[PDB]
Order: sequence, then structure tokens, then C-alpha cells
Amino acid sequence: QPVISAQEQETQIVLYGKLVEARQKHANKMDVPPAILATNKILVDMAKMRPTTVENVKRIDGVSEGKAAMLAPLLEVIKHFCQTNSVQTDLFSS
Ligand SMILES: [Cl-]
Repeated sequence: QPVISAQEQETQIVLYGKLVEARQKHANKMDVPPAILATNKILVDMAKMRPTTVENVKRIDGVSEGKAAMLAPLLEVIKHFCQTNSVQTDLFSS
């Protein structure tokens, strides 16, 4: 019945919270509402699929090329978090 591990489930929740804060942080810097920078739905997808690149984050529903550039600090949060812990990134069919 379950598809992911209990640890994967934890990881996604923890990363999601880091992305929420990162979203609030940068959206402020850029003078955009956080939801305009990235919706919660986009943040969930980023927590599950964990892109670390502009090309990979463009593979997420709702992310354009120019939006990908705006989401760059969030990609940094992902790659660092996954490095510190020991978690696979870029879960795409590549
Ligand atoms: Cl969290």
C-alpha cells in the first residue's frame, strides 16, 4: 500500500518547511508575494522531486524558465539539505 519509506515521508515534510521559509525570504527580497514566487503546490513538488538545477525545476508543473531563475535560492536550499542529510535528489525519469 505505501510507496515511499517512513524516512522519505519525514524528509519531505522537513524540506517543505525549509522551502516555505526560503520562499518567504526571497519573495520579500524580490518584492513579490510568496505565492507569486511559488505556490504551496509547487513547493510540495519540489520537496518530493528535489530538483537541484534550473533544467530539472523546469520539469515541475507551473515552473517556467524565467520562474526557474527566480527559484534559484530554493534549489540551493534543496541541494545543501540533501547533502547534509543523505538523501537522493532530482527524482526525475531523466
Ligand atoms: Cl517542516
